[PDB]
Amino acid sequence: GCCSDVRCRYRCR
Repeated sequence: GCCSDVRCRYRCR
């Protein structure tokens, strides 16, 4: 649940 904030792209992978 990281890309859901448009700020966590790195860990999003």
